[PDB]
Amino acid sequence: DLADRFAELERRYDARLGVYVPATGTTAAIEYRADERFAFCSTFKAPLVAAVLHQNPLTHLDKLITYTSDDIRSISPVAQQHVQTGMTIGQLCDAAIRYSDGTAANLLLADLGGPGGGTAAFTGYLRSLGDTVSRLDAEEPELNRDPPGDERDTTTPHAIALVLQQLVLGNALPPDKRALLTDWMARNTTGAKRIRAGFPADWKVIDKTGTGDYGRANDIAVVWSPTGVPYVVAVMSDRAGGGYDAEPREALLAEAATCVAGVLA
Ligand SMILES: O=C(O)C[C@@H]1CC[C@H](NC(=O)Cc2cccs2)B(O)O1
Repeated sequence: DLADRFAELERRYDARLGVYVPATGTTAAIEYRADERFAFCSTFKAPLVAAVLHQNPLTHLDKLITYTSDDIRSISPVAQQHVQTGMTIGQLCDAAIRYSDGTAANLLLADLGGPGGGTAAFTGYLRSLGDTVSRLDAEEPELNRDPPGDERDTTTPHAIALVLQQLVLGNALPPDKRALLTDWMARNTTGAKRIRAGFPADWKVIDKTGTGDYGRANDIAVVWSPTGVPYVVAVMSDRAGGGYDAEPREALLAEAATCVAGVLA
């Protein structure tokens, strides 16, 4: 049973694995711990970009955001090199998705506005998509500090998969905006050893990764079959039994994805 093989992975990596592939017209759902909470980690940066796209005309992408060295409080591979010049909103969306840029994320949260530096607004966005489970309670990097059993800054594989489904493959965004989210995810630089590593070369993979404490490693993806048939793959993992500094394990996600591709191909 596919469920039994996921349990094999949990046992072998001493991990908790959560999987959701939504059903389609020609496939069953794949569900494993799909309604258990897992930390978002950097995965929220993809729907965050969708929020900003949703809320604004595309001309907003050209708005210049200036910030300081003092705004670099989290892993920010792009923003930390542009403190002198600032970055447009479009550049931040790019950085947030393609390089998990945590300062870009923080700036895009402030862009949504309102109490919580934008965290309330973000969660509200997910609520507008039908998601009553997910919650973002802090910015980077504090949103990573939540220990197991604290529901702050968590989602479920089921919730995040269905959010991604609506954003990339559904009608949550107008198709021009959707195209952007998709293109950015298609050119991600962080995802080569996760879901991408588990799918044959003839399948297309776009994704957004996340890594945190307690061995947290997530990847959410949209994949296209050699036929052009698209599916959403959400894979979430932690290794919390090893403590706050348990090693995150990309290969766990890669194996999970391989098992998923075996079912879908
Ligand atoms: O996209 C990825 O997979 C990596 C990305 C890096 C920035 C974010 N991590 C943090 O800010 C702190 C961290 C804890 C443990 C590792 S990095 B995010 O959650 O993950």
